[PDB]
Amino acid sequence: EQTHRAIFRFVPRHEDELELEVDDPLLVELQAEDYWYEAYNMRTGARGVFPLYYAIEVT
Amino acid sequence: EQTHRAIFRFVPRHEDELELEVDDPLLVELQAEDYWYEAYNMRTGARGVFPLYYAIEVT
Repeated sequence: EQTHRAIFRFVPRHEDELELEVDDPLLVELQAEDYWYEAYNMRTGARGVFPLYYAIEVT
Repeated sequence: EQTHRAIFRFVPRHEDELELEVDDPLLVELQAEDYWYEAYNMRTGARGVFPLYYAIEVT
């Protein structure tokens, strides 16, 4: 189920990054490593990393 | 003359990235490209890109 939500537009520049649109639903299985999250984007079905401060926890 | 200030810690994972600490003063000369800024970090003297929402504009 959805763990996080994207809060800022993120356009990948690098080959391991996950594209985000504001309010995109995210599934984060693991703890952040060195201020990056690894996520499955539930709108786009893509997987990848994004910066720690671009998503919040959902309740 | 400083144009922006970092408000969140940004730990590079990629070779072209700029390391930010909270409060670093930044010189942004160029237009953002796909919501990344290119900057000179006035604390460290380092250059590179970081995601646009990690900094505020200073007047």
